[PDB]
Amino acid sequence: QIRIGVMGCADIARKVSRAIHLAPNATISGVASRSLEKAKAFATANNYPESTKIHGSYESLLEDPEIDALYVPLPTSLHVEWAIKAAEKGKHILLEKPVAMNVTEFDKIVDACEANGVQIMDGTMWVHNPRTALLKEFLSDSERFGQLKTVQSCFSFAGDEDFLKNDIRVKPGLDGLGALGDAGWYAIRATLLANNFELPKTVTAFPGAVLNEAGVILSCGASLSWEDGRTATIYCSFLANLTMEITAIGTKGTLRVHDFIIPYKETEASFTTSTKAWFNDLVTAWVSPPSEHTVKTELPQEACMVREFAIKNNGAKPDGYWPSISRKTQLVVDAVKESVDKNYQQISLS
Amino acid sequence: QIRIGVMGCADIARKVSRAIHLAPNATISGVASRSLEKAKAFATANNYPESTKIHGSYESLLEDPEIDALYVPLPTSLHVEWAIKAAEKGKHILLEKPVAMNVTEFDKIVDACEANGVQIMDGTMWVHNPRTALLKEFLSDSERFGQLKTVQSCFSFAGDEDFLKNDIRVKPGLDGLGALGDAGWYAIRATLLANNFELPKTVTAFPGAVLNEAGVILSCGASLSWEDGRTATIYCSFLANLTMEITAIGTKGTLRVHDFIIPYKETEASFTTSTKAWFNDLVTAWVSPPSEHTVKTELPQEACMVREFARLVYWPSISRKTQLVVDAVKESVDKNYQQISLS
Repeated sequence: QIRIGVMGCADIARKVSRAIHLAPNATISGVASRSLEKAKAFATANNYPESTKIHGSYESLLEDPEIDALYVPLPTSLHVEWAIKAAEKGKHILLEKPVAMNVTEFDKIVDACEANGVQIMDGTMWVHNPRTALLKEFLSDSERFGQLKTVQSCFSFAGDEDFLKNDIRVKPGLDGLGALGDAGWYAIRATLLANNFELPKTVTAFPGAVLNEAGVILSCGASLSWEDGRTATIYCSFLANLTMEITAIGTKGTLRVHDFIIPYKETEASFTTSTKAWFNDLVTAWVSPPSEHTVKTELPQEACMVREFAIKNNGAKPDGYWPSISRKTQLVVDAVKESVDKNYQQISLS
Repeated sequence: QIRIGVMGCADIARKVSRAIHLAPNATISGVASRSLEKAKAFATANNYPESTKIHGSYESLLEDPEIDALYVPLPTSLHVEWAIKAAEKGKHILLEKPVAMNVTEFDKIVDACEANGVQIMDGTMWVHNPRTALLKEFLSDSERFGQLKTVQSCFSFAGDEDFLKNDIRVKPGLDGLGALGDAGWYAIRATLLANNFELPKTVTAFPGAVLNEAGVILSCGASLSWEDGRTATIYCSFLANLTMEITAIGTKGTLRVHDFIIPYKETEASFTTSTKAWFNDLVTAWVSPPSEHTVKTELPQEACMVREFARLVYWPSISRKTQLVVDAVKESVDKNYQQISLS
């Protein structure tokens, strides 16, 4: 029933197109490019239904009164103008990660959204995966996991030379946050989720961040601190074999997932779990190796995403949880970027 | 065949006596304690053979001349004394990790081993696991794994109440490097190992280290920078559930170890591997997920350690690198998480 337009014919749109009408309370009703040509091409390539209204401009798609909500895979640096213009037409927004170039810009967006009573949500797929509920459940269990001590997350991939010269992620004027915004993002969200959405008190990047000639981050890392003795580390890179880890350790347990951003298969999600582990009397064996658990997921996680995204009929307020999680993730992103610019200085989040 | 003396009746000597036992080119010959009281009970308790020279001092055992080498499981802070003193009696030392309370001290022990022409080697067991070769080998494959970018390592376990009150690992005067010396050591070692034995250039501790009231580290972490885009992180704790990971990320592959200090079973060791990968076209799945390799270890790693030590007539070098990294880390915490240059 909920009608979605696609603002921008980027590559990530194909996967989300499929999510939109694996639906099943949401549907593709419009697509827009800067070029009618390309929007035309995109719609047929991706088998969009005949009734899909096909726009040759962003402005034009915003203006179409038979679209409830937009999906916006636009470069990061377009978000502040175009998410705002869209809020302003009563479009609800599914905004791609990272949400903006900084938290000031993202506060504008959210304001516009509140102002118009629309829902905003960000592109983060993995948090809607049923596994994620199981992850949060384990981390909340005071006997299987206990009190949290550390969480370590990372995501890296090896961009080919074409990617390193050409992709929007290496360009300061589009996706200008680089590996931090594109991959660090996810490592930050996992550490925030593990920590019951509590912000850290301080952030400090690791020496040795790689920038490209244009000053844009190819790889970097950080520790976060809650001054509790809970801490976390993030790591991300454009220059190293695909790897995507969560490792989280508490007083009574340990949690591992190795495919946390994109599962191995869409059909399943597995995570590994270990509680009060130890050695036999002689330390020649562990008494019990970690347990592996796997969950059937009939509906892919991105489909769960639009699903939950898809008030207009019952008159509720928007759910502030989403923009709120998004602001927190973007704040850590800026602390990290600002610790590097300031030469690896400890950044207070007060 | 090689005649070994246990200087000190440590609970860890119980698994090393078995190491020695099973090591075919070595034999358990002497064992001292500070009281021949417990020396006799340790020897009985641990099924010692008849001919085992039971001594009631460290000195008693340093003069026995039918002993070529000593395993030394003494608290960290006794190393500097008893290790200079075993070498002047011209005995070869299997020294327990951490090697000493700082690198100054360990250089003093190494000198005295050279001066007297003897072999020193710390008791890091795991680097003698057979797994550890095909793995140095997997990380040397500039095609299956490529150029190294980062390596993450940690070790944590959960001290109960007694441990945190009574263990020698929380006493400043005893094993006073705490978690860094007892657990960080292993992570640091994996980090040097993976990087082909090269000191990083700087070391910086993560804010939020936990110290006890005596000022002993119960948890802490750090990053190491080699300044060419290679970095590493290490983490260790006495306050969190058992966890032992190595993760190394190269240009073309990734290696993962989840046991590593102490495998799950002594009779085998596993690790996970992945090279190029990759999603399908719709990023809807992984094109080849990582894969599991197991290796049969007919002989446990502590036993392979003793065998190797039983060399007769590098290790001090690697010991020093890791001790050095330990002190860098510690100096960083004490100087408020400042970066610390390793010359």
